[PDB]
Amino acid sequence: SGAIYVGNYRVVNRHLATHNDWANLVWEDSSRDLLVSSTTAQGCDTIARCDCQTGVYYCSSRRKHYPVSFSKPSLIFVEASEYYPARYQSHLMLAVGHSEPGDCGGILRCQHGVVGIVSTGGNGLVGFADVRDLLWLD
Ligand SMILES: NC(=O)[C@H]1CCCN(C(=O)Cc2cncnc2Cl)C1
Ligand SMILES: [Zn+2]
Repeated sequence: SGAIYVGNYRVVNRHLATHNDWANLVWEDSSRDLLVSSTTAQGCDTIARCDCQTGVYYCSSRRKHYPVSFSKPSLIFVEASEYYPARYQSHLMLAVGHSEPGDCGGILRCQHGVVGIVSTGGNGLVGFADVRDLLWLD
């Protein structure tokens, strides 16, 4: 679990969005595993606008933050789950690191701000949904 709170927006993994997120929907994209909903309160976070390929992410299954080197956002094949059929997920960045299903939503940050959130994993890999291209979040 986990979300980004920026301005009057809440960014979550689309597969973990609540009834309230869908009732206050701003934008969603199944191909990216992202959903953005509106909030009444002003958010705590700031978004990176950069091309960093190193950062630190929060791993809830270890209660720890880990440093990572990650690939540029790209189209990556993701196997079927209870939430999606087998498909290509776009704007996804991979890194070597630990992840379990409940780890989705953990923030990845660089020196400039929030880069993205955990969205995939397995076998010593972790995948992050990039949010740096969503300029309208600001
Ligand atoms: N973005 C998706 O399609 C995810 C939907 C939830 C299920 N997905 C996973 O990768 C679950 C997972 C498994 N093992 C280790 N880390 C993780 Cl995060 C895929
Ligand atoms: Zn950066």
